[PDB]
Amino acid sequence: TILPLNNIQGDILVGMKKQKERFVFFQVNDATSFKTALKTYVPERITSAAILISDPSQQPLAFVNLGFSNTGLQALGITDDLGDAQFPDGQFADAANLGDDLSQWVAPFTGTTIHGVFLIGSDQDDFLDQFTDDISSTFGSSITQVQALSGSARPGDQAGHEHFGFLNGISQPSVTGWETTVFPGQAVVPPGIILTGRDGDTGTRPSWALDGSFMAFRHFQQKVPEFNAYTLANAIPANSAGNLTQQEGAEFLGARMFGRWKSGAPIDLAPTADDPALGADPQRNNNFDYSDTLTDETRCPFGAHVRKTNPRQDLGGPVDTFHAMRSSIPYGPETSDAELASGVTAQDRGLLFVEYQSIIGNGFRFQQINWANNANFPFSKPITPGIEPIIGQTTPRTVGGLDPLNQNETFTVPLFVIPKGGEYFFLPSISALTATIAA
Ligand code: HEM
Ligand SMILES: [C-]#N
Repeated sequence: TILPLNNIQGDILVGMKKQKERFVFFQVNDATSFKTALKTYVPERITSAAILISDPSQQPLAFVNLGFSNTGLQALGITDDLGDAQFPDGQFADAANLGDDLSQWVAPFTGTTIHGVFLIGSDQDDFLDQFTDDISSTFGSSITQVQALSGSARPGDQAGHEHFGFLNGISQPSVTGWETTVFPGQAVVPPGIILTGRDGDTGTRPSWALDGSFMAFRHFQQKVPEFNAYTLANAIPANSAGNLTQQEGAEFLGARMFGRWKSGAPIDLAPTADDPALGADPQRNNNFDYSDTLTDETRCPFGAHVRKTNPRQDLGGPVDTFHAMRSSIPYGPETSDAELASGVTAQDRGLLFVEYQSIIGNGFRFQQINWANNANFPFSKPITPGIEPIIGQTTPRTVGGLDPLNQNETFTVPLFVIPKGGEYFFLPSISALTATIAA
C-alpha cells in the first residue's frame, strides 16, 4: 500500500507546524450554496500532506484544512453512518464521561450548533485575517462563523513550548505506507490507526471515508500563575544526585508531573537533571520505554502526563491501537510578572488541542478516560499511580510518586487545565470533499 499524499488533508499526517493557527467554527445556512462554494474553495485552498512535505518555497502563505461535525454532515444531507461511537452525538454529550466540569463549557460548544471547522495555519495574524476574509468572500451567507479561536507559538526561546513552559509536539506515531524518517523509540503503526478505511482501522466506514480522520478538538484554559505557585510551594527538596534550590525543585516537580523537563528531555533518560541538548535531539528524545522503571518511581512517576497518555512498556509490549497524531497550539498572551507574583490568572491563555485518530474511543478518549482519569492505571504496579496531574479529571486529584526520594507521598493537585469546550470532527479526504460532501 502507498498512501495518496496529495489526497490526505495535511494536518492529519504531517502537521501544519505554523506559528499561528486559527480555528474558524461555522454553521451551514444553506446547503446548496455551501456545496458550490466548497467546490470553488477546495482546489485553491485545501492543503494536502504532499504540499506540507514540499519545499518551503513551493508552499502557500497559509494552509487550510476542513472538518465537519455530525450536525454539519446532517445539514449537508451527508447521511451515511461513519462508524464511530462518539462522533454522532458530539463532544458535549461525551463531556461528563471525559470528567469535565460542565459549568465551564461555553457557547457555541455546549450542544451541536457547530457544523464544521476551517483550520488555517500561517505565519502572521494578518495572514490569518486575509484567509478568514477569503472564506467569508467565497462562502458568503451560506455560512455563519459562530466562533473563531486563534493561537500562536510562544515568543523567543519559548517557541514550541506550551504556556506552563514545556516543549510540546515531540512524540508522534509514525504510520506505514509512506516514505518517512523513523526516530529511535518512535511507534510504528499501520496507517488505519490514524486514517479511516486503512489497514488497522476496525470501524465500519463508508467507502468515501477512506483517508479521512477524526479530530478531537479541545479548548483548554491554563492557570499558569497557579501552576507556578504550586510547583514553588511543593518544590522537591532533593533527588538522588543531590540537593535542589527552590527554583530547581519547582522545575523538577513540573518535570515529574509531565514526564519531561521543560526542555523536552524525557525524565526516563534524564531522571535527576535537565539535559536541554537531549530535549532538542529527535534521535534520542523519544528513545525510552519505561522498561528500566516499570516497578519503581525514581526515574519517572507512574502517573506522569506522557506515561499516562503513551504507556509504552507499561502495557507489556508495543501496542498500535491507542496512538494518535497531535497538532496543538498555545493561545493567549504571555503570563505577566504581576500575574506570576500574585499567583493568580488575570488573562485568558491556554492550549488549542487537536488529536487525530481513526477511532475516537481508542485515541484521545482512551488516553483521557481509561488512562489519565484512572487512578489504577498503569495496571499491576506496586502502588496506586493516581490521577494524571495535568489533565486527569477524577476527584480527588491525588497522584503518588512525584517525589523520587519519598514515593509513597501523595499530592492533591489543583486542576490547572480547564476545558472550555470542544468538538468531534471528521476530516474527509480532499477528493471526498468535492465528490461526496459537495455532491
Ligand atoms: C493544556 C493541556 C495539555 C498540556 C499543557 C499538555 C502538554 C504536553 C507536553 C508538554 C507533552 C510532552 C511533549 C511530547 O512528548 O510530545 C505532551 C505529550 C503528550 N500529550 Fe499532552 N498536554 C495537554 C493535554 C493533553 C490531552 C488532553 C491529551 C489526551 C487525552 C494529551 C496527550 C498527549 C500525548 C499522547 C503526548 C505524547 C506522549 C508520548 O507519546 O510519549 N495531552 N503533552
Ligand atoms: C498534549 N498535547
